[PDB]
Amino acid sequence: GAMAPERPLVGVNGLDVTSLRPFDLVIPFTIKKGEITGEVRMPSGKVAQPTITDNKDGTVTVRYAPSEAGLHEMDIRYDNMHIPGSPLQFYVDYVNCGHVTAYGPGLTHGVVNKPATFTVNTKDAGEGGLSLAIEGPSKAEISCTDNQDGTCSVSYLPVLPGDYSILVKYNEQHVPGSPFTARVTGDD
Repeated sequence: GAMAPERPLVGVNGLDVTSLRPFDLVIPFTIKKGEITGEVRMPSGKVAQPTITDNKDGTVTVRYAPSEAGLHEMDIRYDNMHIPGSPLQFYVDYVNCGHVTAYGPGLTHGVVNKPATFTVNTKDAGEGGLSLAIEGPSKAEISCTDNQDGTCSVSYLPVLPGDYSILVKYNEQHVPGSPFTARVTGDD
Protein backbone atom coordinates (compact mmCIF):
# COMPACT_ATOMS: atom_id res chain seq x y z
CA GLY A 1 0.00 0.00 0.00
CA ALA A 2 1.10 3.60 -0.80
CA MET A 3 0.03 5.01 2.66
CA ALA A 4 -1.94 4.31 5.90
CA PRO A 5 -5.82 4.01 5.74
CA GLU A 6 -8.31 6.77 6.77
CA ARG A 7 -8.43 5.39 10.40
CA PRO A 8 -5.00 6.09 12.11
CA LEU A 9 -4.41 5.76 15.91
CA VAL A 10 -1.44 6.22 18.36
CA GLY A 11 -0.97 4.02 21.48
CA VAL A 12 1.74 3.05 24.05
CA ASN A 13 2.87 -0.64 24.06
CA GLY A 14 5.33 -0.34 27.05
CA LEU A 15 4.57 -0.79 30.79
CA ASP A 16 4.84 1.82 33.62
CA VAL A 17 4.08 2.48 37.38
CA THR A 18 0.30 2.16 36.56
CA SER A 19 0.65 -1.44 35.21
CA LEU A 20 3.74 -2.85 37.10
CA ARG A 21 4.49 -3.15 40.85
CA PRO A 22 6.88 -0.31 42.00
CA PHE A 23 10.19 -0.48 43.90
CA ASP A 24 10.26 1.30 47.31
CA LEU A 25 12.79 0.49 50.09
CA VAL A 26 14.26 2.06 53.30
CA ILE A 27 17.90 2.01 54.56
CA PRO A 28 19.50 3.14 57.92
CA PHE A 29 21.62 6.11 56.71
CA THR A 30 21.69 9.95 57.18
CA ILE A 31 22.34 12.78 54.66
CA LYS A 32 24.20 15.82 56.17
CA LYS A 33 26.55 17.48 53.57
CA GLY A 34 27.37 16.12 50.05
CA GLU A 35 25.10 14.30 47.51
CA ILE A 36 23.62 10.78 46.89
CA THR A 37 22.70 9.17 43.49
CA GLY A 38 22.25 5.72 41.86
CA GLU A 39 21.43 3.49 38.87
CA VAL A 40 18.88 0.64 38.29
CA ARG A 41 19.64 -2.03 35.63
CA MET A 42 17.02 -4.07 33.68
CA PRO A 43 17.19 -7.63 32.09
CA SER A 44 15.79 -6.12 28.81
CA GLY A 45 19.11 -4.14 28.37
CA LYS A 46 17.72 -0.77 29.68
CA VAL A 47 19.12 1.65 32.37
CA ALA A 48 17.49 4.28 34.68
CA GLN A 49 18.16 6.44 37.82
CA PRO A 50 16.41 6.02 41.25
CA THR A 51 15.20 8.76 43.68
CA ILE A 52 16.61 9.01 47.26
CA THR A 53 14.94 11.03 50.12
CA ASP A 54 16.13 11.46 53.75
CA ASN A 55 13.31 10.95 56.33
CA LYS A 56 15.07 13.03 59.12
CA ASP A 57 14.49 9.96 61.44
CA GLY A 58 17.97 8.36 60.79
CA THR A 59 16.88 6.57 57.53
CA VAL A 60 16.77 7.22 53.76
CA THR A 61 13.90 5.99 51.52
CA VAL A 62 14.81 4.88 47.96
CA ARG A 63 12.30 4.66 45.03
CA TYR A 64 12.15 3.65 41.30
CA ALA A 65 9.37 3.69 38.62
CA PRO A 66 9.08 0.24 36.87
CA SER A 67 8.82 -0.67 33.14
CA GLU A 68 10.07 -4.35 32.82
CA ALA A 69 9.56 -7.68 34.69
CA GLY A 70 12.36 -10.08 35.89
CA LEU A 71 15.26 -10.08 38.41
CA HIS A 72 16.73 -6.54 38.88
CA GLU A 73 19.48 -4.75 40.88
CA MET A 74 20.17 -1.16 42.03
CA ASP A 75 23.43 0.71 42.87
CA ILE A 76 23.36 3.63 45.42
CA ARG A 77 26.39 5.88 46.23
CA TYR A 78 27.17 8.98 48.35
CA ASP A 79 29.86 11.24 46.71
CA ASN A 80 30.51 8.21 44.35
CA MET A 81 31.29 5.78 47.27
CA HIS A 82 28.69 2.97 47.75
CA ILE A 83 26.42 3.22 50.87
CA PRO A 84 26.09 0.35 53.43
CA GLY A 85 23.39 -1.98 52.00
CA SER A 86 24.26 -1.17 48.32
CA PRO A 87 23.75 -2.87 45.88
CA LEU A 88 20.09 -3.93 46.34
CA GLN A 89 18.65 -6.95 44.42
CA PHE A 90 15.01 -8.13 43.93
CA TYR A 91 12.34 -9.43 41.45
CA VAL A 92 9.70 -7.32 39.54
CA ASP A 93 6.34 -8.93 38.60
CA TYR A 94 2.69 -8.56 37.47
CA VAL A 95 0.95 -8.31 40.92
CA ASN A 96 -2.56 -8.67 39.30
CA CYS A 97 -1.67 -12.09 37.67
CA GLY A 98 -2.66 -15.53 39.13
CA HIS A 99 0.85 -17.07 39.65
CA VAL A 100 2.36 -17.60 43.17
CA THR A 101 4.82 -14.70 43.81
CA ALA A 102 6.79 -12.87 46.56
CA TYR A 103 7.83 -9.22 47.25
CA GLY A 104 8.64 -6.65 50.01
CA PRO A 105 11.60 -4.92 51.77
CA GLY A 106 12.96 -7.89 53.83
CA LEU A 107 13.97 -10.09 50.82
CA THR A 108 15.82 -7.02 49.33
CA HIS A 109 17.42 -5.48 52.49
CA GLY A 110 17.75 -6.38 56.24
CA VAL A 111 19.28 -5.02 59.50
CA VAL A 112 20.98 -7.16 62.22
CA ASN A 113 18.78 -8.02 65.28
CA LYS A 114 15.74 -6.18 63.67
CA PRO A 115 12.66 -8.12 62.33
CA ALA A 116 12.76 -7.79 58.49
CA THR A 117 9.39 -8.42 56.73
CA PHE A 118 7.83 -9.27 53.32
CA THR A 119 4.72 -10.88 51.65
CA VAL A 120 4.01 -13.99 49.54
CA ASN A 121 0.84 -13.88 47.36
CA THR A 122 -1.02 -17.27 47.15
CA LYS A 123 -4.44 -15.74 46.19
CA ASP A 124 -5.03 -18.00 43.08
CA ALA A 125 -2.10 -20.46 43.61
CA GLY A 126 -4.20 -23.64 44.36
CA GLU A 127 -3.08 -26.13 47.09
CA GLY A 128 0.03 -28.08 48.29
CA GLY A 129 3.07 -27.59 50.60
CA LEU A 130 3.92 -23.85 50.96
CA SER A 131 7.61 -23.49 52.01
CA LEU A 132 10.05 -20.73 53.09
CA ALA A 133 13.79 -20.70 54.02
CA ILE A 134 16.91 -18.46 54.35
CA GLU A 135 20.61 -19.37 53.80
CA GLY A 136 23.11 -16.76 55.16
CA PRO A 137 26.61 -16.36 56.74
CA SER A 138 24.81 -17.24 60.03
CA LYS A 139 21.42 -18.98 60.66
CA ALA A 140 18.52 -16.45 60.75
CA GLU A 141 15.28 -17.43 62.60
CA ILE A 142 12.03 -17.15 60.54
CA SER A 143 8.23 -16.84 61.12
CA CYS A 144 5.23 -16.62 58.70
CA THR A 145 1.40 -16.10 58.94
CA ASP A 146 -1.56 -16.88 56.63
CA ASN A 147 -3.98 -13.92 56.09
CA GLN A 148 -7.77 -13.97 55.35
CA ASP A 149 -7.03 -11.89 52.15
CA GLY A 150 -5.36 -15.04 50.62
CA THR A 151 -1.69 -13.94 51.21
CA CYS A 152 1.10 -15.04 53.60
CA SER A 153 3.14 -12.51 55.64
CA VAL A 154 6.84 -13.28 56.51
CA SER A 155 9.27 -12.07 59.24
CA TYR A 156 12.96 -12.97 59.96
CA LEU A 157 15.88 -12.01 62.29
CA PRO A 158 19.49 -11.92 60.89
CA VAL A 159 22.46 -11.55 63.35
CA LEU A 160 25.58 -10.35 61.37
CA PRO A 161 25.92 -8.12 58.21
CA GLY A 162 26.26 -9.81 54.77
CA ASP A 163 24.31 -11.48 51.91
CA TYR A 164 21.34 -13.78 52.81
CA SER A 165 19.57 -15.97 50.18
CA ILE A 166 15.70 -16.10 50.55
CA LEU A 167 13.89 -19.21 49.14
CA VAL A 168 10.09 -19.28 48.47
CA LYS A 169 8.37 -22.40 47.03
CA TYR A 170 4.86 -24.00 46.67
CA ASN A 171 4.08 -27.66 45.64
CA GLU A 172 7.82 -28.41 44.88
CA GLN A 173 7.99 -25.38 42.44
CA HIS A 174 9.96 -22.18 43.28
CA VAL A 175 8.23 -18.75 42.82
CA PRO A 176 9.64 -16.66 39.87
CA GLY A 177 12.88 -14.94 41.00
CA SER A 178 13.50 -17.41 43.90
CA PRO A 179 16.06 -17.84 45.39
CA PHE A 180 16.40 -14.05 45.97
CA THR A 181 19.32 -12.22 47.76
CA ALA A 182 18.85 -9.76 50.65
CA ARG A 183 21.75 -7.52 51.83
CA VAL A 184 21.92 -7.08 55.67
CA THR A 185 23.48 -4.03 57.46
CA GLY A 186 24.53 -3.08 61.04
CA ASP A 187 22.08 -1.42 63.51
CA ASP A 188 25.02 0.26 65.42
